[PDB]
Amino acid sequence: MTSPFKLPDESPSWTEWRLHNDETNQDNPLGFKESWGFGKVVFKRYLRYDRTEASLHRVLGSWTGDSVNYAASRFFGFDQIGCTYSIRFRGVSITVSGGSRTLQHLCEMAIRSKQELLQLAP
Amino acid sequence: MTSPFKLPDESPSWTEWRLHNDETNQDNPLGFKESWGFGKVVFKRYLRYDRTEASLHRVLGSWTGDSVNYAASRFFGFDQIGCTYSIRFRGVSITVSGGSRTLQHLCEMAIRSKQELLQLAP
RNA sequence: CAGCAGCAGCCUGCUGCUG
RNA sequence: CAGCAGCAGCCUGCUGCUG
Repeated sequence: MTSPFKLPDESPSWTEWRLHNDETNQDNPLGFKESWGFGKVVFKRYLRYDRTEASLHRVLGSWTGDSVNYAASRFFGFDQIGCTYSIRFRGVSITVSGGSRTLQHLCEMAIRSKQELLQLAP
Repeated sequence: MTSPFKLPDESPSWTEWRLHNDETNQDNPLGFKESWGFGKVVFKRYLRYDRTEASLHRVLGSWTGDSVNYAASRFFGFDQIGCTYSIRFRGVSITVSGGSRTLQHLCEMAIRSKQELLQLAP
């Protein structure tokens, strides 16, 4: 399957996660999780994120309106399907959802959501 | 029950809705729906919204971090409960969710979400 | 707009288990 | 971090019905 994502997954092993836990706290995780769902099919990423401007830039590059539309168009036809973006960081989940006919507006709200969550003050 | 909302519901009757439908389109609804959930209990509003600055100001006043905390604190105790804000406008739904311990950050993201959705270009 | 039903997903909270 | 299970809600899409 063609993913909407432009960067590889970065999930930590169980050992790396434990080590990070011993060293640090829910407000300073290794990163964030995000996902894109098109009908039944869901694509997921855990991406490292350290709250710098460099890191923000890098992770905002993990998908675009174009990469999402290319991935999503595989699943399209005459009938509308449900499409959903989710992101979770520091205890808060944001989900942006609606039909395929609205996908451009779902991307616009998804990217704005992602940016505001990742920049939310301590 | 004490609501998190500071303005009354504005749901249209079935007849008003039909009349509006005959006169206008999903991109020009009478307004938007939003809701706040605390554990099992959900509070809901349909609010008129006409995409002016005056109207934006008015509807952004429908809840505050304080009104949400007063309402939500009724349901609190030692264990965390789930808390959720949702808003739907013009085919797109945004939901912001997490545990009561995070409620201040849920409000901050909820209000930012609401503002961006209600201002999204045609 | 609202309520009801069938189907299909998704997210949140709680509890327990595994790695 | 990941997978599994019990419970409780929520949102999206499709289909049908009512007002």
